[PDB]
This record gives sequence, structure tokens and C-alpha cells, in this order.
Amino acid sequence: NTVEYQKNIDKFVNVIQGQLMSVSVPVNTLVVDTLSPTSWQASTFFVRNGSNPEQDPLRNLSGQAVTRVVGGMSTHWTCATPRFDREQRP
Amino acid sequence: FSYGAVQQSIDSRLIVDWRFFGRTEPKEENKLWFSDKITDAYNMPQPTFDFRFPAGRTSKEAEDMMTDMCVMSAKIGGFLPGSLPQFMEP
Amino acid sequence: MDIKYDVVIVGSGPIGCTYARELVGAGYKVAMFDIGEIDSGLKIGAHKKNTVEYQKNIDKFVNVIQGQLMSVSVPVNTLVVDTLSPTSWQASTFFVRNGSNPEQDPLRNLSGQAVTRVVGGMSTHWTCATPRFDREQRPLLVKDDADADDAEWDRLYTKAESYFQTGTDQFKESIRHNLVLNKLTEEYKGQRDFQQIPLAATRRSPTFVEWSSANTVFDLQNRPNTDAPEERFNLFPAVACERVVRNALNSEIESLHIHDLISGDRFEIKADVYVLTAGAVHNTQLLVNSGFGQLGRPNPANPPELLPSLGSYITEQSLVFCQTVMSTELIDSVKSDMTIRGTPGELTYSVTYTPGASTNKHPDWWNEKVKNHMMQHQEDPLPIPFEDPEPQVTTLFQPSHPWHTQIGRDAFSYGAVQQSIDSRLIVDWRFFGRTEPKEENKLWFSDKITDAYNMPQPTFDFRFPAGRTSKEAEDMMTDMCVMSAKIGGFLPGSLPQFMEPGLCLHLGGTHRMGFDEKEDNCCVNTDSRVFGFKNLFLGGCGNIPTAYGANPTLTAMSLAIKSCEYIKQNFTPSPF
Amino acid sequence: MDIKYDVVIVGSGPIGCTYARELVGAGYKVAMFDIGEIDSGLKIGAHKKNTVEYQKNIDKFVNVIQGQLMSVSVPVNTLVVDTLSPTSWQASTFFVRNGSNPEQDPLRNLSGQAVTRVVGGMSTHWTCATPRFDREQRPLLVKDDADADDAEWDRLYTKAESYFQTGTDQFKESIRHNLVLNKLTEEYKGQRDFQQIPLAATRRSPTFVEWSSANTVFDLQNRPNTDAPEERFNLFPAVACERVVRNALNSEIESLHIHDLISGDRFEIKADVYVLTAGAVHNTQLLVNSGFGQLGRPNPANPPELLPSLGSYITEQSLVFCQTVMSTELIDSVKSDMTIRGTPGELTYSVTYTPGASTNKHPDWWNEKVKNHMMQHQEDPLPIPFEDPEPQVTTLFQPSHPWHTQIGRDAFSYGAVQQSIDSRLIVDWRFFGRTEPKEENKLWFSDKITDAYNMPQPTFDFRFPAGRTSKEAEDMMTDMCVMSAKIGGFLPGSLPQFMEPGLCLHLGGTHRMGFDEKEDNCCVNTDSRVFGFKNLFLGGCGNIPTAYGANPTLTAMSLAIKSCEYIKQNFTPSPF
Ligand SMILES: *Cc1cc2c(cc1C)Nc1c([nH]c(=O)[nH]c1=O)N2C[C@H](O)[C@H](O)[C@H](O)COP(=O)(O)OP(=O)(O)OC[C@H]1O[C@@H](n2cnc3c(N)ncnc32)[C@H](O)[C@@H]1O
Ligand SMILES: *Cc1cc2c(cc1C)Nc1c([nH]c(=O)[nH]c1=O)N2C[C@H](O)[C@H](O)[C@H](O)COP(=O)(O)OP(=O)(O)OC[C@H]1O[C@@H](n2cnc3c(N)ncnc32)[C@H](O)[C@@H]1O
Ligand SMILES: *Cc1cc2c(cc1C)Nc1c([nH]c(=O)[nH]c1=O)N2C[C@H](O)[C@H](O)[C@H](O)COP(=O)(O)OP(=O)(O)OC[C@H]1O[C@@H](n2cnc3c(N)ncnc32)[C@H](O)[C@@H]1O
Ligand SMILES: OC[C@H]1O[C@@H](O)[C@H](O)[C@@H](F)[C@H]1O
Ligand SMILES: OC[C@H]1O[C@@H](O)[C@H](O)[C@@H](F)[C@H]1O
Repeated sequence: NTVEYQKNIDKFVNVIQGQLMSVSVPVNTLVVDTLSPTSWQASTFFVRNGSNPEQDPLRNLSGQAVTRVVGGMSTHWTCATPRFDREQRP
Repeated sequence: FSYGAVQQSIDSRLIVDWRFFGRTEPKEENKLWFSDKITDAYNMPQPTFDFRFPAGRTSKEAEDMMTDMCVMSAKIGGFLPGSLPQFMEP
Repeated sequence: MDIKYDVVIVGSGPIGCTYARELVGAGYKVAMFDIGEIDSGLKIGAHKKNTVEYQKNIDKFVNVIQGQLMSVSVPVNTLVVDTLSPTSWQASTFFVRNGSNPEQDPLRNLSGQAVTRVVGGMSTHWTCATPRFDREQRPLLVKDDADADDAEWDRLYTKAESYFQTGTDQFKESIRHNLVLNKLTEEYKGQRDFQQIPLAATRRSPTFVEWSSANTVFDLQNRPNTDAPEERFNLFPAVACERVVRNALNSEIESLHIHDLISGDRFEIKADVYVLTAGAVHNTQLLVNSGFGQLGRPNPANPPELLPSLGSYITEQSLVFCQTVMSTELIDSVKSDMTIRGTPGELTYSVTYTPGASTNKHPDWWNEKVKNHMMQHQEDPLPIPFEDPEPQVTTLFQPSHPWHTQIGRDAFSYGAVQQSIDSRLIVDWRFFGRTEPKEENKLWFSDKITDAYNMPQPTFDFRFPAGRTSKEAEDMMTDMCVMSAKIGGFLPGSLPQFMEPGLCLHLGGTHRMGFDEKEDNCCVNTDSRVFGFKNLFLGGCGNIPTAYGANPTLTAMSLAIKSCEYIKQNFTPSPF
Repeated sequence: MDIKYDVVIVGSGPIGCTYARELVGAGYKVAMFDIGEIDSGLKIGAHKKNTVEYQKNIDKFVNVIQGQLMSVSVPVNTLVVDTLSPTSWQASTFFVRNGSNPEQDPLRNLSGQAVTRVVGGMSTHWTCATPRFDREQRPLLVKDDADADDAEWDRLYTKAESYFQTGTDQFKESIRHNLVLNKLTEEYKGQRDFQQIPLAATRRSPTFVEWSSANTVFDLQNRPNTDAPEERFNLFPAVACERVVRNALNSEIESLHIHDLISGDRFEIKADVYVLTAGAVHNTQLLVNSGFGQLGRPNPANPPELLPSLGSYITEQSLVFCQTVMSTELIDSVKSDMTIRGTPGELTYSVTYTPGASTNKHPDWWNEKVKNHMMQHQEDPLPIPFEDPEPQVTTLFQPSHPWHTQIGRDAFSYGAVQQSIDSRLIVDWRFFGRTEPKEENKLWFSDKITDAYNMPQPTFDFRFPAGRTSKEAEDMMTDMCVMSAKIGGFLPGSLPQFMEPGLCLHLGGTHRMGFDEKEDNCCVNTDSRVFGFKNLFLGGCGNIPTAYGANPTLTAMSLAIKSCEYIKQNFTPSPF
């Protein structure tokens, strides 16, 4: 709800990404084999960068994220508010 | 909420987004649980998921949803290169 | 090298080899020239995929294809690079660089179009798909008598199929081929019929296919030789053919001007019959360089002396692509007839089936292969054997689905080959649309810019026509999305897309056939003879004047066979 | 194919061809097998870049290279693909997919290591750089007499240079070459020496270089023939050599077990002398498959019976790479001797120079080419002719810069080839470090997992050693950054970087040479003969036991020459 964001709406994605903190990130196993021989080099895929060694990367919700600001996710949401029909509703 | 770099080649007045969302059957095996050892950034038990989309109706509908988006969106225009039909991260 | 031959052939691809097979066999003294060199091994002009190594490492053959596809027309590059060091030499303009063509509008191009300069041409790397066209795709050879026209096409295609060794049986024992064929057949329930893609190939063994090529049509060995002591043929590689010389009256060709690329020498070669099979782009180039059609940017205020339709009414196909990852239901189905007891990797595990049971879903050979895979590789979570051949499935073009389809695995991959998803699960989908011939769609040649062989630079001015061509193209996209979903969901990184215009290399109509030069807006007649010229013939896909979605080479070969018939009726071979 | 030969050679690369040249020439009845096929033109085993088309389209050759580099050891993939459709078959584990090697630690690999299976081996695509090693990089051939050691190495290198047609003046009239060379010579005056990279090649014309290959060494034609009517040689392509059969006493090889890949039949071939030149990986594989060294994951508690150092002490070089865009200052220097008047594109334009002027910064050959380019291409903003050859510049390995260097343009490009910067501005930089031999750096073969030819799967356990190796590698990086800056800034997209371990394909020491099996931890003596075996010889880079930065093939060829001198003295040819 800023004049600047509604004039530059392509920029709002940055707001969203800035306050979506991933819930569970599995241990990273990407191979980097082009480090300099003088650089400190991992022998294992150890727990780095706040990753979750409990998490099976193949049974995750990797996109699940949380927002910690006053107003919660309603500070960035799309504002779509349909009713559920009977088939979807408790 | 755009998902990749915003393209600048095609005039934005021509672009229409399509997002279709499926319903997921509740299954006891699909879980959110909390580590008894690993903690998050606020020293609280670390969230972990054990999730897959259930076989049967949830999976069949998910794929028929994809087909429905390909069929429907074609009535408006062809796909924008770089934003082709895809499942998003769970 | 002689000064004089009965027949000279420009190009050693499969269409020039059709001419050679017919005419060398009929006793003519033939020379063939190709601008490229021998580089398929000891079988001259053979398929480069016919190595044991390439068939064991089939993800590698894309490199061979890419290695010998030289882009026809690359527009001047306008990418902004603004992170050079300030000491580096920097352009003030987007100047003509790196062999780019300043004639080319980047927005009306066939960017994908590319040419191959090697003995055997494109048939050293092609997919070997050889479908016939149905009537709706096919030009007319007999007007006002459709049964005569059908008979003539069936005789010509049958011959052409013999030349290429076309069959429909080479993949009949693949589990993946039958898995996908049978599911599609069931799902369509008579609305569409499926078969094996007709392929120019012979299976040698369960792990090796001898793919056909130019070599299969004609072995390209000089003659006479021990196997053919009464025949006369010479092939001259690394010879650029540049011009055919017209008599004053524009009724005959008097010589062919060539340039030997190794010596630098130039010659005028004399023949009774001149045959141009240099490809749809280079036949056009050679003719324009020889004073046919119009050199330079089209100018309708200066109509050409000869062949006003040369380079107009060009057609290229729309091509849509994706890959899929086989459904869980389909993979479980592979093992539907099996009884599986215990835990894999333990000595109590077993997999069995009942041979010849009436109610088995699969034949005994299938079940045998599944059983042996599952018992010998209990570490593996799939039931498909490791060296199972790829699918090769089609539903051919029909009026209700006016596109050709190839479903399976193609050597011409389009991005990095992914390694995360098992290859056994992957099926490719390529659907090819037909394009209406329109006068405004053009291949022309610059009067100033030249190519790497100092020949007039090719330039395209092309868009897919509005109306039918475009509606069908999008409908074809939708059809691929709908069909492929019956087998599996899309593979991430191979999502449904249109390919670059001309990537599919099915360009037609650049020197098109018809019955009447003016009424049919054409360049050659049904003998592939250039109108007005007694002794000048063209072969290839540039001949085809129709809108077609199927792969064109077989159709071009068939036209070449018919052209040969006319040669044999109108020119006498010299005495041996 | 006969069952019996005087000498059998495994592999038709340049090192097997060195054995063929010496021993066929000396009268032995020789057979050579290769697992790959004749695929390169009528000159068997020749360089694939020696076509007119590749030298006009030199950016396309990287595809040829890629097409025949098959990775040695690919670890199990752990990429997460979590955007499949829910209907698609989805893995529960990172199971063994796509021919991956579950033995391989992805973090202790040579992931860039690759093998070539074609007649002529890797010499069908190599760069042709053939420098000599100085003492510091070179194993001893004479103990306790440095001068005699140097004399022996000079004798052998001189022959090897002759066989490959090594030379240092093929690029001497390249503007780009001399511009870079002169600038680096001045910048490092009295500190480092710069010269042309020694290249196995013969210039044929100003726009064509005949690159050497295996074919240069030995033509690979069957003999006897008209040109060699008393020589005896047969080459058998598409034959996988699987095992040398040891006698029980482990003193002699009794036969070579082969698999004909076309028929599928197996044979046992007898020879007097068995020569293994299958490359540094596949020689090791064939020996371990034959009971030498240790099969399976290394286990020091079960010492092997034979050749305990086989597959240990392996070395591969560190490689750093970048590209630069030529500085404005250097570009403007190219035309420093020209007098320019008039308007480019008009009849008033004139570019001239004074031949011989003492105030000229460049030679007359250089100015003549600049002038002719500027006059014939007056629209073009650079003074460099379009077909000016690339630089080929080096400063060879020295103690104060203990790395090999190659500066110019290599056909093995590593990313998509940029098109926005004019190619005449681009200079490549590749610096190669030496690697200490360490017993813990190993190539070993799985006892369960097999490759595409059903042979034991190679596995690497490799890291660049701490200490001098590592320090010099980083110092090498910094030296590239400092030196390249004298020519121009970095090209975006080709910034200074280490290449994947083993991408450089300079693997050595996998069956290393020394004087004494135990004291020098080695596999072959200085005749290249396998310790303990009368009639088994190894050739190739796997013989080299030292830490070397320079390209190894010339050195391996030198050692094969010496080996043949022993063969000729200790075995007699059979009667013709
Ligand atoms: C991010 C996002 C979310 C939605 C849309 C788009 C995007 C990019 N669009 C959208 C949504 N929902 C719709 O129905 N229609 C749409 O068009 N989005 C989801 C929606 O945004 C959420 O469902 C909604 O806010 C949920 O409301 P809530 O149940 O009030 O939860 P919030 O997460 O908003 O706020 C919770 C709140 O609590 C705080 N917090 C968290 N943990 C603690 C602890 N331990 N102590 C104290 N406070 C805590 C958070 O900081 C947060 O503010
Ligand atoms: C590259 C490609 C091509 C096809 C397939 C797949 C791939 C990646 N798949 C395929 C195709 N066609 C089908 O019907 N089915 C499929 O499954 N491909 C197209 C097919 O490959 C071509 O249509 C066919 O070769 C055309 O045959 P041609 O008319 O004989 O033409 P070529 O381009 O093969 O050979 C021309 C020949 O001429 C030489 N040349 C060119 N210019 C000159 C000059 N001026 N002088 C002398 N010689 C010249 C060339 O070097 C070339 O060898
Ligand atoms: C690929 C490459 C390699 C080099 C350069 C560039 C690139 C991209 N440039 C280069 C190199 N070396 C130099 O010193 N200077 C440079 O400028 N390259 C390395 C060079 O190419 C090799 O060092 C050289 O060929 C090694 O020669 P060789 O020892 O004869 O080994 P090859 O690998 O060439 O040939 C072996 C031959 O054996 C066959 N084979 C393999 N296994 C089997 C079995 N089991 N049975 C039968 N035959 C087998 C292969 O098929 C092969 O042809
Ligand atoms: O882009 C790949 C396609 O190329 C066309 O030329 C072939 O006819 C198709 F079979 C297919 O391989
Ligand atoms: O990666 C490219 C490098 O490959 C090596 O094998 C060559 O010896 C170098 F000349 C260089 O071409």
C-alpha cells in the first residue's frame, strides 16, 4: 500500500522474499570441486548454514516458509478470500 | 509473487499468469514434527516435515489440474518462454 | 578429374546419392562434387551414430550433431556487456562481428536453420524417420486422376523405402516402446492409431542399430571397381560448386564452375546433365549466384528474368517439445504379471510369473526380461532392464490431428542432459506442424555480404502464417500436453515449448515443384526439371511445394527417383 | 585375423603408434587392437580438426571434443527434484542411476577425467602442444650422471619431435600472436622468456594448419602394401581387450583375451610381445582385470601379490583459466605504422605505410596485412585481419614460475561461446601446475560395479596434496591474474577460475616407471617392462612418476622409443 510499490509492482516480490524464512532446509550435498587447493575444503556434507539434519530432502515441503513481523503474512498476501463450498469445508 | 527473474522482452500488458491449486487428502502419515535435539533461530525445537502428496485422488487430480491449465490458458495465448507449465516446489 | 562427364551431381547427401544410384546403375558416366569431406570412417557418407561407443553413450551424440550444424543466418548481436574493464577495447556500436549477417531482421528469421558440409550431408547425423505423406500433405504428380496419382506415389515410395531400408520392426522387443505404444493405443480407442515410427535402419543385435544414410543409398566408392566393373562414378570432396553457366537463350546449362578448396584451383566442368542436390538453402544459393531469381533484397519493381518464384513460398514446420517422467501406474504395470515374495537383496527374495497364462497382461519375453532384471539387480528399484531400447512411437498426421508426432528418445537433446531422474523413466515428445506456403515467406541472398565460402549470404524473411498454420500450431501444443499426460508428468527442465524457428531442419519450397511455372508459382516441373532448361534438375526438400508436418526426406527421394526416370528417357549414356 | 603375431599392441593412440612405427619398421609381425572405430576420414587415426569446414568454423570443434570425452567416474547424483507431478514415478532414495559409480566419493574425485575410444585415441582431438620437460619435471633415465641423463633425454625427445612434426614457427606471421608475444617479452624482460608453444603441426597455407595425430606417427594402413611390401601390420578396430593371461609362475604373458564388439565373439590372441597403450586409465584397468595390483576398495591388510604400486601415486595437474579482452592500447598499437587519409567507405580513403622505415614499430609483413584489411574492410573498426591466426604463446615452466602456460585460443571452450565481443579481441589463458606423487592418491577398480564394456569400474581417491602442490596452485592463479592484466581485462563469463579436477587430461603415474620396484614404488623399469615379466610392456603417461606441469605426451612418446630399443634387442621377428 505504497504509491511507490503500485508504480513499480515488479519490485514487490522482493518484499515477499525478504520475509519468507524457510521452515526446514535439508543438509546441502552440492559438489563444489573447483576451490583453490589452499582453501579450507569439506571432507563431508556437514550441517552448514542453519540446515536441518532431521529432514529427508525427498519428503519435504521445501517451499514452506514463515513470516515474523507484526501483521504476519497479511503484510504481503495476495488478498484472495474465496469461500469454500461444501465439498472442501468441515 | 513472481518465481523467476522478471522478463523485460515482452510487453507486460500482454502477460497473464495462471495458478491452479489442488486439494490434498488428509493422511495420518503426512506429518510436521519437531526435533528433540536440533533447534531453530529462536532456540525452539526445529520443525521437520515428512510429506508426500498422497497416491490416488490427490495425485490424479493434481495431474488433471496441470492438463486443465494447459487447455484453458491456450484459449488466451501461448506460453511465455521462461514461464512454461510447471509444478511449484511443495 | 575429367573435363567431361555425362552427369554432374552437386552434393553427396541422400538425394544426390539417389541420383547416383539410379544413373550410375543405368550406365551414365557420373561425377559428384561435395564442398565437405569424408569423415564417417571407411564407409563413405555413413551414419556417424553407427559406432559401438555412441550407442553405449547415446547422450553424447548431440555433440556430433551440434558440431556439424552451422547457422544459416545470424543477426547482428546487440547484447549489452557493461562489465568490461576500462582498459579493454570497447565498441561504440553493435558493429558487424563474428560472421553475423547485417541483412537479417532478428524478428523475421529462422534462427534455428543450419547447414551441414560433410560427405553424406545431414544423413550422417539424422534421426532416420521416413514416414510417407498422406494425400493432404503431398504434392500432385497426376492431376484429375487420383488413383493414377496414388499408384505413382506408392511405386515411388516403395522404391525409396527399399533404398533407405525403411522398416517398422526394429524396436518391437523394447519394454519401454511397448509400454508407451500399448497405453496410447488403449487410451485413444480407435480415435487415433499408433505404430512404430518408420525408421531407415536395420537392427544388428539387441544393443546396436545400423542407422541408414547416404551410404546405404549409394556406397560412394569410385567406379569402375571389382564389385561394379562396368560402372563409372567419381566423388570429389572439398570442391565448392559455385555457378551453373546459362546459354544466351536460357534453354541449357553449358558448364559448372567449381573451386577446389585444397589446391585453390578453379575449373569449368562440362556435362550433358546437371543435377543440384546441395540442400534447400544451398541449391537456392547456387541458382541465385548463377543469375536465376533475384540477387539482393527483394525488389518487386525489378522482376527477375528467370524463376520469379525461386526463394519464395518457403515453408518450415512449427516444432513443440517436452519430456515426461513415466507414471507410477505405468511403472507398476511393467511388473503386473509377477509374483514377488520377500525383500530385495535377501536370499529368500523371488520373482516369478506363469508362462503363457491367458490373463497375463504381457508376453513371455517381457516377463522373462523383467524377472531377470529384478533377480540379477535387486539393488535397483525399477523393473525395466538397463539396456532396454528407447520407445519409437508415432500417431501419423491425420485431418483431425494435422501434425506429425515422435515419441521416444531423440539424439538431438536441447539442453544439458539431466542426471537426477533415471533415464529409463524419460520419454520425449516432439510434434511437428505443417506450414502454408506464402509468397511473402522468403529465402534471399545479399548482393554485398558473403558467407564463409565467399558466396552470397543467405537471409530469411519469415513468419508463421496467420490463420490455419498458427491455429494448428497452438492446437498441436495443447495436443502434446494432453497426450503426454497419459504417460507421465513433465520433466522439470524439459517443459512444453516451441523450438526456435527452423531448428527442426524441415525447410521446403525454396525451389518448389508444380505443373505450370506461372499458375503454380513454381521453379521445377514434376520431372524436377528447371522450367525452360533442357538439362538442369533440382533434387531435395526445396522441391516440395505443399504444407507438410511429416519428415520430408523420403518424399524428396521419391521425387528424385521420378526425375531419374525422365533423365533415362531423354539422355543417352556415353559408351563405356 | 591370425591367432599368432610377433607383437600385439593394445590401443591406437599416439603411443601405440610409436610402438607400431618402430616395430613394424624393424620387421615384426604386428597386430594392433582398438576398442574404438575408424571414424575420421581416409587418413586413419588423423586429427579431426584438419577439415576445411572446422578451420573455417573453429568455434564448432569443442563439440567434437565433448562428443568423445566419456567421464571416467561419476558419483551418485543427489540433486533434489521436488517439482515432479504427483503422478510421476518418484524416488525414495538417491539410488544408482544412469551408470553412476556408487564407489566414488564425490569430494575425492577427478570429476573432469574422461576417456576417448576411437582409432587414434585422444590424438584425434588434442591441442598438439609438445614441450620438453626440464630436469625438475622429468624422471631419471641414467642415475648419478646428470649430463648423460640430459644426453639420453635429448636423443629421445629429438626423435619424438620428428615423429610428431613438432615445430615452433607455424604462427610466426600472426598479428595476434606477435602482439601478445612482444608485449609479454617486454613486460618480463630479463625475468622470463616467452616463445611459441611447441606444436605438432605443419602449416599448409595462411588459413590452414595440418595438426598432427597418431596418423602422423604411423599411418595405420594394413601391411604389406605397395608402399611397404615387406612390412606386416594389421589394425583391428572395435575389439575390446579384456585380459592378459599370466602364466602360473608370473614370469610371462601367454595370451591376450579379446572381445570382437561387432560379432560379439571372444578370442585368445598369442604374441611374443604384449604392449599395453590403452591410456593411463585403461592400461590400469586391463592390468587389474588380469590379476595385477589389487581389485576392489584398497585394503592394506591384504597386500597384492603383484605390482603393489599399481594405481597409487597418481598425479593430475591443477588448471586455472580465464579469457581477456585486448586493451585499447594494444589494439591501437597494431596500426601504429599506418598513414590514413580520406573517409572510410569512400573512394578518397587511403591507408599506406613505408616499408623498412626505422621509425616503424612492426615488420613489413605485419603492416602489409593491416593495410590490406583496412583498405578492403573499411567499415570494420579493428585493424586485425579477419582470418589472422590465434596466438600460441608460452613461458615454459621454471623454478621461479613452476607452471606451464598456454596463451591464445584453445578449441576446448568451457562455456557457451560468447558472441557479443569480437573474437579477434579474445585471448585465452591456461596455467598448469605440477602435482606431488603421493601413495594415498589412487585410481582403483570396483570388484562389483562395471562400466559400459563390462569391465571393473574405475574409482578415484584423489586430493591435491597439501604443501608445495597447493601453495604453487594458488600462486599460479595469482600469476595468471597478474600476467593476463598486461594484455587486457577479463572477459565476463570467463573470469579467473580453477577447472574441475582432471579436466586437463594430464593424468600420470597410474603404472609408474622407476629403477627398482620396491625402492622407487613403481611398476615398470626404464625399458617400460613390467617387473618380473619377460614380454609385457606398458606405454603412456601412466609411466611418468614425477610432478610435471607441461603437457606429457611428448615425454611418453620418448619413453616408448626407448622401450622399443629393448624389444628390438631381445626378440627376433618371425620369418616373413
Ligand atoms: C506470504 C503469502 C501468503 C499468502 C498469500 C500470498 C503470499 C506470498 N496470499 C494469500 C494467502 N492466503 C489467502 O487466503 N489468500 C491469499 O491471497 N496467504 C496466506 C495468509 O497470509 C495466511 O494464511 C494468513 O496470514 C495466516 O494468518 P495467521 O493464522 O494469523 O498467521 P500468520 O502467519 O499471518 O501470523 C502469525 C504470527 O505469529 C507470529 N509468531 C509466530 N511464532 C510466534 C511465537 N512463538 N511467539 C510469538 N509470535 C509468534 C508471527 O511473527 C506472525 O506475525
Ligand atoms: C541434422 C538433422 C537432419 C534431419 C534429422 C535430424 C537432424 C538433427 N532427422 C531426420 C531428417 N529428415 C528426415 O526425413 N527424417 C529424419 O529423421 N533430417 C533432415 C535430413 O537429414 C535432410 O532432409 C536430408 O539429408 C536432405 O538431403 P539432401 O537434399 O541430399 O541434402 P543434405 O543437406 O543432406 O546434403 C547436401 C550436400 O550438399 C553439399 N553442398 C552444399 N553446398 C554445396 C556447394 N555449393 N557445392 C558443393 N556441395 C555443396 C553439402 O556439403 C552436403 O553434404
Ligand atoms: C582430449 C584432449 C587431450 C589432449 C589435449 C586436448 C584435449 C581436449 N591436448 C594435448 C594433450 N596432450 C599433450 O601432450 N598435448 C596437448 O596439447 N592431450 C592429451 C593427449 O591426447 C594424450 O596424452 C595422448 O593421446 C595419450 O596417448 P596414448 O597413451 O596413446 O593414449 P590415448 O588415450 O590417446 O589412446 C589409447 C587408445 O586405447 C584404446 N583403448 C582403450 N581401452 C582399451 C581396451 N581395453 N582395449 C582396446 N583398446 C582400448 C582407446 O580406444 C584409445 O584409442
Ligand atoms: O530437432 C530434432 C528433429 O529433427 C528433425 O530434423 C528430425 O526429422 C526429427 F526426427 C527430429 O530428430
Ligand atoms: O583443457 C584444455 C587443455 O587440455 C590439455 O589436455 C591440453 O594439453 C592443453 F593444451 C589444453 O588444450
